[PDB]
Amino acid sequence: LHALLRDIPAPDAEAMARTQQHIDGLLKPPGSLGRLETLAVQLAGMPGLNGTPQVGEKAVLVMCADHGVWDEGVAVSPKIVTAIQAANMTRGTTGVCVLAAQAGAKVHVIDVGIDAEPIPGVVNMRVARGCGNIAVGPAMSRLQAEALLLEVSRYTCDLAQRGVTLFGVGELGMANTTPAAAMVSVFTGSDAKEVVGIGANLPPSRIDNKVDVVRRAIAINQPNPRDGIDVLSKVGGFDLVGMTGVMLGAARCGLPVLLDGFLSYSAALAACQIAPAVRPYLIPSHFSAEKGARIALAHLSMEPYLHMAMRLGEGSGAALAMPIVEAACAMFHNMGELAASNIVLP
Amino acid sequence: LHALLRDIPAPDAEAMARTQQHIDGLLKPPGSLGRLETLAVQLAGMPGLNGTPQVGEKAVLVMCADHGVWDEGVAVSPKIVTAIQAANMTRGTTGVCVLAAQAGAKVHVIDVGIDAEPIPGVVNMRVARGCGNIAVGPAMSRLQAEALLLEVSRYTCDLAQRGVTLFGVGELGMANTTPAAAMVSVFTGSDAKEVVGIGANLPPSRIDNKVDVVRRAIAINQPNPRDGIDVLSKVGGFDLVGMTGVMLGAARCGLPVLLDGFLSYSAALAACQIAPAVRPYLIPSHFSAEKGARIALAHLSMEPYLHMAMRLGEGSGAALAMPIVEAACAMFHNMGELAASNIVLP
Ligand SMILES: COc1ccc2c(c1)ncn2[C@H]1O[C@H](COP(=O)(O)O)[C@@H](O)[C@H]1O
Ligand SMILES: COc1ccc2c(c1)ncn2[C@H]1O[C@H](COP(=O)(O)O)[C@@H](O)[C@H]1O
Ligand SMILES: O=C(O)c1cccnc1
Ligand SMILES: O=C(O)c1cccnc1
Repeated sequence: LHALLRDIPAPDAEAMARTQQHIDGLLKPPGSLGRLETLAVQLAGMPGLNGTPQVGEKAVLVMCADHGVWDEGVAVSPKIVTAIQAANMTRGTTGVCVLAAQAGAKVHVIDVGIDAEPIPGVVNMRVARGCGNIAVGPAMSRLQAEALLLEVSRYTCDLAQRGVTLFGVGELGMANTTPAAAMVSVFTGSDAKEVVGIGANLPPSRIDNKVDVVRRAIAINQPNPRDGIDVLSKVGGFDLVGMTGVMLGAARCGLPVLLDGFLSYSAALAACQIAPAVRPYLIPSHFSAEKGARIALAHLSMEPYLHMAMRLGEGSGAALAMPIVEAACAMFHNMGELAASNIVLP
Repeated sequence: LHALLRDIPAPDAEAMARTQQHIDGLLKPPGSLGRLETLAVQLAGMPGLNGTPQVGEKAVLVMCADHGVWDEGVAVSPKIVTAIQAANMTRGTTGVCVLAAQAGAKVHVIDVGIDAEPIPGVVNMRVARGCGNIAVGPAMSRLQAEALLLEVSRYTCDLAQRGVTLFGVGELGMANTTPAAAMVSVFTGSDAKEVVGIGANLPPSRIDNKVDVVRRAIAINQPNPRDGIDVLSKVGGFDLVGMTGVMLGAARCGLPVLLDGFLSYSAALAACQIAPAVRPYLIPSHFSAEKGARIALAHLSMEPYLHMAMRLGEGSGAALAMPIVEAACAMFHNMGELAASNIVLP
């Protein structure tokens, strides 16, 4: 794991310089395609990409797990919805499923700790039947966190071996916006009230209780912000851990990962705390409608491309941004050149 | 034309109510897909869509023309770039071309007034060899504006007959950001300094001159803000007029039109002034990096989906947003339902 972390490659400045020059010579005013140009350059620097912006196969990894903190009354969706919805993922009827199909991406459903019987068709990496209730203690042990990180990381890099060049991260876990808020509060130093949202339609009245729970979780566990694994283990969840592991695996593999929404921002904060080398592999998708989104993104120094007021999770935003990634590649490879037209612009 | 305008259909509230109900029953927390849901409902209300969000064939119409105001030193691209780039459109090497191909859309290049010889392969609707220099007089006659509006409108609705269900608008015309700024200033009541941008890389020094030109154009022509045709004719351009005509045609046809960037916002302001019934058919794409973008969008009451810092034009932003439109349809038609899973959420 420290091995793993040690071996995350730095970006290829050489490939990036060549990319920049090629982009500048395209049939358009220099810098006119804005963030699409920046994106292309970013991809060119990713070692698993072979020195050029390119997209081969695409995968969305959905980490599913239950949370003990559900018992605190912080979520209106019945607990069983996790198990149910996870099954639906196998049937292609969920939001991520439909959006991934539209993007030509494959959905990988991974059970990291659903509190139910194993679901056929779902990848089994179950830590336990739900994590500990963070309001009264830690979500899991450090050991458990590290092992999961490891296992997911490897799974992720292994897909790379099969042609996958672009990942998307997602989750499923009733009550997950609670640990997500806890982590954000911890990593950013923001007060709970500022980062606690309505999640999956929590009634406005019920908010106060969710804020109290987050505060308790923190007071009780005393997670150390300078140790991402400490935070994840104490106030995170299996699903959050799993998402962080996808990020570590893709980066080790020198490949890009598309973030999703709020849950994903929290995992990204952890990943970056754990290994700053991860940052350059991260690509934002959309701007989550969760209250704590702005704060989270500011800390990651990220500005999403899509403003859709989305708050579903599952990796739905990630899937939706995949075409953008492909667009940057198309621009790069298929546009004509100024010189070839005898066009000269300042 | 008044006929044309009179006949723009209102949206189908009946279809929209049915759509809303169907969306609410999908396998997700109600309203969780945010703007994608709103979008779906919008499309369902469009009469040419047959009561449901659907996308058949896609087309991007690119209106090309030259401007006399170029002689005022408001643009650094050589005049000839219009003719050149227009030719390139036929070769599929431009930015819109590449992005449209990615979206599975067809590009229609229309010459409404390029100051050069006719280009083979380009649709010929040429008013004149470039429009009048708005700094010293009007761009064209009212008659000319109205005829073009008419001709483009019809062309647009005719494509509908061929399977096109989604349009995108674009342009090409060195110096076009100048009349675009003039129109915006006029329609929004904003001072020129506030809406004049760098266009296609105008050096910061040269800005002052562009502002002066815009002011002169206005002072001299005295365009009436309450008459969109008056404004277009006086301080617009053939390309701007052509874009407005696509909007009027799609709306008459009861079909959706995707806006592009800055040039397109100016045309949209005119179209809406001319016929408010047009509004509901308009769909924003991205948030142009042109200085006057925010002001323009505020007046249209529109919030774009894509924040890409793009400033190319050509209909590139429009093409880039097409997948989003298709996503809304996919969501609508392919997601499973709560009831079918025995799931009940507040
Ligand atoms: C079909 O029913 C559902 C319900 C919720 C769902 C979902 C489907 N898919 C994602 N979520 C989202 O809601 C949960 C987070 O919000 P909270 O913290 O309020 O529980 C997670 O499951 C997240 O994936
Ligand atoms: C290959 O060279 C070019 C140059 C400009 C181009 C372009 C390609 N495609 C769009 N534009 C954009 O730049 C022009 C508006 O900016 P300004 O008002 O400063 O001239 C229009 O042609 C617009 O389409
Ligand atoms: O932003 C998200 O991904 C999100 C917000 C609320 C509930 N589930 C997911
Ligand atoms: O926003 C646009 O569409 C734009 C901005 C500058 C130059 N051309 C087009």
